[PDB]
Amino acid sequence: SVYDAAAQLTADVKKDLRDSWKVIGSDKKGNGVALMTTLFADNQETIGYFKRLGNVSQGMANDKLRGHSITLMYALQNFIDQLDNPDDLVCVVEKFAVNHITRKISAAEFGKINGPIKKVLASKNFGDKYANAWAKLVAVVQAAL
Amino acid sequence: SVYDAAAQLTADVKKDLRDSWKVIGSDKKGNGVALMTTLFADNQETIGYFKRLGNVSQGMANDKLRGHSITLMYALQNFIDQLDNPDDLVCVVEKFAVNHITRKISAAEFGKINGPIKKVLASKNFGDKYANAWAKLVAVVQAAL
Ligand code: HEM
Ligand code: HEM
Repeated sequence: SVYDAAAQLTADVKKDLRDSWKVIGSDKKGNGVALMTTLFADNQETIGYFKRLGNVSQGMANDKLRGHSITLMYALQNFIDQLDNPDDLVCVVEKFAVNHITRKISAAEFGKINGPIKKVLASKNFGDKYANAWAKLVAVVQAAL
Repeated sequence: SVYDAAAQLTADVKKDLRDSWKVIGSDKKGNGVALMTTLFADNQETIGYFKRLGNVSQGMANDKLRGHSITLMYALQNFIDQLDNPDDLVCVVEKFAVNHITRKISAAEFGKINGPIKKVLASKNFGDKYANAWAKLVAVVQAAL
C-alpha cells in the first residue's frame, strides 16, 4: 500500500533527499528542462505521450515544454515537503496518481524517470547514494499506479 | 491578453503578493483547505465541479479534498516564483489554464476564487490592499481561459 511505501523512507533517505533537492531544486526551470530533454533522448518512446507540448525538440524555446518542466519541477517540491508526514505525503501522491492513471501511465512506465533523474544528479556531483534515495521516493508513486 | 494582464503586475503589486504569501504560504495545508471550504460555502453552485473530490463537506477529514487543497496551494507558489520573469509566468499560467478549459471552467467561474481568498487574507490581518493585489494575479489566469 502507498502508506507502506511512504512510511518506508528512513531518516537517512529523507536526509539525502532534502540534501540533493536543495541543489537541483534551486533551478527547476534549468534542471526541469534537462530532465525532460534527457528523458526524450533516452526514451524516444515517450515523445508521443507529450503530443500536447508540440515539438519537444525545441527545448527551452518551447513554451509548452517549459510550462510542463517548471510545473513538473514543482510537483517534486510537494513530495519533498511531505516527507516528514506520511499521511500528507500519501494524500499528495494519490492526487497526482489520478492524472497518471487516466493517462495510462503504468507503474513501469513511470519508473522511466529514474534514468534521467540519476543523470541530472550526477551532473551536480551526486553519486548513486543520492540516486538510490530518489528511487525510493519514486517508488511511492508507483505503488499508487 | 495574457501578456497584457501580466503586465499589470507592477513592482508594488509584486511586493504585496510576496509579503502576503510569506504568511499564507507558511500553511498551505491549513490555509488551502480553508480556501476550499469557504469557496464551497459561498458558492454551492460550484460543488458539482469537484465530483471526484467526493464529500467536500468533510473538510480536512476528506483525503481527496486535502490532496487537491495542498496541491492547489503549491500552484500559487509556482506563480509567485515566476513573478520575476513575465515570460515564464505566462508559460506557467497557460499550462494550468489548459486544465480549467477542459473542465468547463470559464473566466467567470474561476473568478469565483476572489471571494474566498479575500476572506482567508482578512483572517490573517490583510485588508483589501492585499486582496486586490491577489486579484491582479488571478486575472492573468482569467485571461488564459
Ligand atoms: C518525477 C516524475 C514525474 C513527475 C513529478 C511528473 C509530474 C507531472 C505533472 C505535475 C503533470 C501535470 C498533470 C496534469 O496537469 O494533468 C504531468 C503530466 C504528464 N506526465 Fe507525469 N511526471 C513525472 C514522470 C512522468 C513520466 C516518467 C512520464 C511518461 C513516461 C510522464 C508523462 C506525463 C504526461 C504524458 C503528462 C501530460 C502532459 C500534458 O499533456 O500536459 N510523467 N506530470
Ligand atoms: C487560485 C485559484 C486556483 C488555483 C491555483 C487552482 C489550481 C488547481 C490545480 C493545480 C488543480 C489540479 C489540476 C489537475 O491535476 O488537473 C486544480 C484542479 C481543479 N480545479 Fe482549479 N484552482 C483554482 C481555482 C479553481 C476554481 C475557482 C474552480 C471552480 C470554480 C476550480 C476547479 C477545479 C476543478 C474542478 C479541478 C479538478 C479537481 C479534481 O477532479 O481533482 N479551480 N486546480
